[PDB]
Amino acid sequence: EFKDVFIEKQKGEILGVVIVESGWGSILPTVIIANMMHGGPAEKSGKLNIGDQIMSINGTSLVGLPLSTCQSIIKGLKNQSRVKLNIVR
Repeated sequence: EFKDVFIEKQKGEILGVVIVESGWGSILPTVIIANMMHGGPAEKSGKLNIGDQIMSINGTSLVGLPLSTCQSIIKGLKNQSRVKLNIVR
């Protein structure tokens, strides 16, 4: 279940999602929203719910890249105003 997650926030604010190197036995390993601000941008959209296997952010495929890359993407999503990240359900 692909999901065009759109996380809108104020410039200078991070999405609020914490994904980890998904290594379970399902889908293509990439990332796992292990955590997510209870009410933050991620929860605001009402789409991403801790445990979502994100696939890409604003056109940035998280597949094949380690956690360091993904984290940097989330951290760099502070002053975007919105996040077009397609996750996997």
